[PDB]
Amino acid sequence: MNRVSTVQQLTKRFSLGMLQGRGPLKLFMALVAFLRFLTIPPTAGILKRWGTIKKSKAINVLRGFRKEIGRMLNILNRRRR
Amino acid sequence: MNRVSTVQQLTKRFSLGMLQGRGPLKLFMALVAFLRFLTIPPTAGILKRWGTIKKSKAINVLRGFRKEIGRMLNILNRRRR
Amino acid sequence: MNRVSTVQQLTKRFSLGMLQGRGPLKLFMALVAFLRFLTIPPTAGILKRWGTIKKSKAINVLRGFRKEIGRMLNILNRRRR
Amino acid sequence: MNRVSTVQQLTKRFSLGMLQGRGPLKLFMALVAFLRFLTIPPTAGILKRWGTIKKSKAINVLRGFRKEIGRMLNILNRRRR
Ligand SMILES: Nc1c(C(=O)Nc2nnc(-c3ccccc3)s2)sc2nc3c(cc12)CCCCC3
Ligand SMILES: Nc1c(C(=O)Nc2nnc(-c3ccccc3)s2)sc2nc3c(cc12)CCCCC3
Repeated sequence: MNRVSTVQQLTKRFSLGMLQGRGPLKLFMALVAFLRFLTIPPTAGILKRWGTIKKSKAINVLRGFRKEIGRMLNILNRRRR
Repeated sequence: MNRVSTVQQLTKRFSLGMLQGRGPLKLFMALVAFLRFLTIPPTAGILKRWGTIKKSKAINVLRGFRKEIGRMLNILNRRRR
Repeated sequence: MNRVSTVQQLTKRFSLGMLQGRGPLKLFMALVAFLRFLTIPPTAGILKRWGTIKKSKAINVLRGFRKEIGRMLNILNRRRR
Repeated sequence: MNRVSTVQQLTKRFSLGMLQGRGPLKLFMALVAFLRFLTIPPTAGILKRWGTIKKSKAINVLRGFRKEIGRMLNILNRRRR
């Protein structure tokens, strides 16, 4: 039903608060990964929350991210030869 | 100081055009990974660039991101809780 | 109760859609006035809606804006001598 | 073409810092007028700049804005509906 977002829909979803480390743990961890991929320093709010996340839950989320990059690599590899 | 970004600095860097698939390949790929991590549908402009991506360069970028997820697991491994 | 906004509160209120000419008539007219004050060209969406607004209602809103600039001038004049 | 702005162009021009009271006096005064038109409370940074404004320059800017409201009334006067 909803396979494509509009730019307006994404701006509605990605509020300024997430840049201060607000939001669901999965959103926060995805944003930290995004900044680290780009070597962009975190905000004070992101660094504060980075210190308080639960080790085991954060590790579980990151294993999921590692798998998802694997899925993306499978799509691109299966596209060329 | 370049250990922390201001929210102002991040809003400046992450211009609206990146939601239409504009920018350096590393920025584009980091955004695509971020959206896939969160199961957020891409925009038409993101999907068009995904479809026409230089596959070898994109694979190299994603391999680097996967190494960075490993580095994030290694940071969290050191914690007691 | 609410005499001051946070930056986050204002970003919540001022969605991307208003730059496309979406929103209450008063919001739209305030934005058109803001752009005209700065001699910034409108977007296609703003120019589209500018053509469809009701003359008498739009004029009423603008008379209110004219009065409000008068109130602001009264505050600044009463501050110096 | 400089008869229309893109939404992208406007997001570029209207940086987050202006919500903290940063920018050219004309930009600051246009934003203060816009918020007052809509009865939206200012931020602490906007209020601080309002309190310390160069009153003569600010009055000159607002007189120009009031002339522009007149020009907008003159445009709408010409319409049949
Ligand atoms: N530019 C963005 C956004 C954006 O510009 N949102 C805006 N919302 N309102 C805006 C605005 C700006 C000026 C006037 C009126 C409204 S811009 S949201 C967003 N989310 C992401 C990105 C960018 C933006 C890319 C970085 C990865 C996180 C996801
Ligand atoms: N920058 C603004 C806004 C803004 O940056 N909103 C954002 N919302 N989400 C953003 C974002 C950006 C990147 C990543 C995640 C979230 S920026 S809203 C807004 N509203 C006004 C102005 C600016 C902004 C000034 C012009 C007069 C209209 C009122």
